[PDB]
Amino acid sequence: ALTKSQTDRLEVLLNPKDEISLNSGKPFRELESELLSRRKKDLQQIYAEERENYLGKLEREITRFFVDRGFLEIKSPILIPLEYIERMGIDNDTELSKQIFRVDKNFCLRPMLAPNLYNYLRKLDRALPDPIKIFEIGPCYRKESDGKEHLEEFTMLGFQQMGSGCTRENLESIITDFLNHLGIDFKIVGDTLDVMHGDLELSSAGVGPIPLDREWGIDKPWIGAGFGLERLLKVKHDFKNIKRAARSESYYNGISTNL
Amino acid sequence: ALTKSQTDRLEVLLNPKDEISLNSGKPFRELESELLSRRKKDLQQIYAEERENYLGKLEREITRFFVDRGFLEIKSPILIPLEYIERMGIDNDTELSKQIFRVDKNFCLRPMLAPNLYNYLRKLDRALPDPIKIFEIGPCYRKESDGKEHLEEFTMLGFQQMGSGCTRENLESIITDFLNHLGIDFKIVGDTLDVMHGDLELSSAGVGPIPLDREWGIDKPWIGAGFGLERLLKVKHDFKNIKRAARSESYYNGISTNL
Ligand SMILES: Nc1ncnc2c1ncn2[C@@H]1O[C@H](COP(=O)(O)OP(=O)(O)NP(=O)(O)O)[C@@H](O)[C@H]1O
Ligand SMILES: Nc1ncnc2c1ncn2[C@@H]1O[C@H](COP(=O)(O)OP(=O)(O)NP(=O)(O)O)[C@@H](O)[C@H]1O
Ligand SMILES: N[C@@H](Cc1cccc2ccccc12)C(=O)O
Ligand SMILES: N[C@@H](Cc1cccc2ccccc12)C(=O)O
Ligand SMILES: [Mg+2]
Ligand SMILES: [Mg+2]
Ligand SMILES: [Mg+2]
Ligand SMILES: [Mg+2]
Repeated sequence: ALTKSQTDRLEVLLNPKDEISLNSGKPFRELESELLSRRKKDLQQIYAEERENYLGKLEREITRFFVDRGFLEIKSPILIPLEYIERMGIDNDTELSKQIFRVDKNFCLRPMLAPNLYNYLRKLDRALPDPIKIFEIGPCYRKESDGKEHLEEFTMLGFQQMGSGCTRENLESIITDFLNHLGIDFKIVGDTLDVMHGDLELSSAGVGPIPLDREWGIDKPWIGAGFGLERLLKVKHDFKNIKRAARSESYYNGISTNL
Repeated sequence: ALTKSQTDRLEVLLNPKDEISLNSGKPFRELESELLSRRKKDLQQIYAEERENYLGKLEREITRFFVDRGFLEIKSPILIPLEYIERMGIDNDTELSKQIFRVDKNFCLRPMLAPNLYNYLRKLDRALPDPIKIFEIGPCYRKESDGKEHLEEFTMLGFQQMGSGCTRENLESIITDFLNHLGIDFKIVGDTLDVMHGDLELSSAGVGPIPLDREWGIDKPWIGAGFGLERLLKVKHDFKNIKRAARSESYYNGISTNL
């Protein structure tokens, strides 16, 4: 019989597509030698044929999608003024207030894209025609309890349209086309709405105006949504734990690097 | 005559390609109205035609280049254990020790890619054939004095080859092909070498083995280099200050967003 520790080790080495039964009575040392061999070949094939990282590749695919549909690609600071958090209505009452990674006296690691997108919408509205369509992909940081669905360092897609066409129907049509294009199953439940894969939250979307808009100098209708890229990789690759999709030293494209 | 403040305002609005003389005796309010109009049209053209961000686009171009030449694309944590810094030989004697953004008791924002690349080289050497070729693009953080060439939040390309072919000639050939492919003028001065554009440092490269390798479990020859992506955009777009190339709310593709 295998120990819990030995099975822990075997499951790090196991890929969702693997047809191997741990429970069959073969010895740990041999099961481990089989899986070690498969995982080295998986890396060898990636290195020989494609060489692209899942997270980077997904970011590039999402980028082409939104560029093609008319959204301006934004890259804004990751390290943001701590006052952007209070101005988002997060002031020691919300769960998120205690999730902030603080950096100096006045800065933090952004936990969300909304502040920077707000600022870009206000600024670009003096220069661009209606409607204004922007999106950003990049790192976000939140302290979390260990979870199968949570990382402290993750990657968020955020997009926002401001002006005409900001209806809930249009927002659902963007979400629907976007996830059908990546091959990710979902249902939309709900102005605020959530995009869910079973009990896993893929995204939270919203329809404005809302009263928070005036703190940021926004007085137009808008629609938007945020998606976590690692949750999407988790679903499309059927990973059991989101840390196989994360920026990490322990996993490459969901294959363990401790061989 | 224009005030220093009025010329400051005019130069934020001025693009390197602009053929405008501030010194000609026309009034601030009119010079500003001309430049405001040009800068809005620049944004309108980007929004109508391409919609890609300079930093993101450069990252994708560098990615294709290195993937095509056989380097595995890495995305590793940005928030790293503070002990990686001491293990890099930075222990309160180097300039870099005081440039570290510390996050908790035990973590920091990475100022460099070398620790994570080291760890990937050691790990992948059990699985991949010789030579091992990897690269990473992503955020790095250093506290800096205000400068025309320094950002506190920048983007670094790092690449490393381990094993056979790790000669200084091969390393120069990668650097040379890489910068000729992006259209960036340089000279290599020097095993440690620097890639310079005038007095601006584009990159620092190195040839191993070096004694530091054994702390990281490396005992093979290697070659590598690090490049700052914003320094490259600065040179190729002839920006005067690197903050036009940075992830920012003040500039989009080097065009001011305060119109
Ligand atoms: N810690 C995290 N790790 C990975 N993805 C995350 C994390 N937090 C949020 N996301 C993703 O970012 C999206 C938008 O953020 P948001 O709706 O504010 O998250 P959330 O409400 O905290 N979801 P959750 O914390 O799981 O109940 C979410 O729908 C997730 O897909
Ligand atoms: N603060 C910064 N802002 C932008 N790019 C940077 C910064 N620091 C380093 N880089 C880039 O990263 C490359 C590799 O890092 P490194 O050689 O350690 O920098 P460095 O020695 O501090 N250069 P410098 O500080 O300007 O004298 C450099 O050659 C630069 O192109
Ligand atoms: N709330 C997340 C996701 C997000 C990004 C941008 C716009 C959003 C609009 C509605 C709901 C979520 C949105 C964030 O602030 O990053
Ligand atoms: N020293 C920088 C640039 C760099 C990255 C990777 C490998 C390197 C090798 C030699 C010199 C610099 C290298 C860093 O640690 O990120
Ligand atoms: Mg949460
Ligand atoms: Mg939510
Ligand atoms: Mg320096
Ligand atoms: Mg240097």
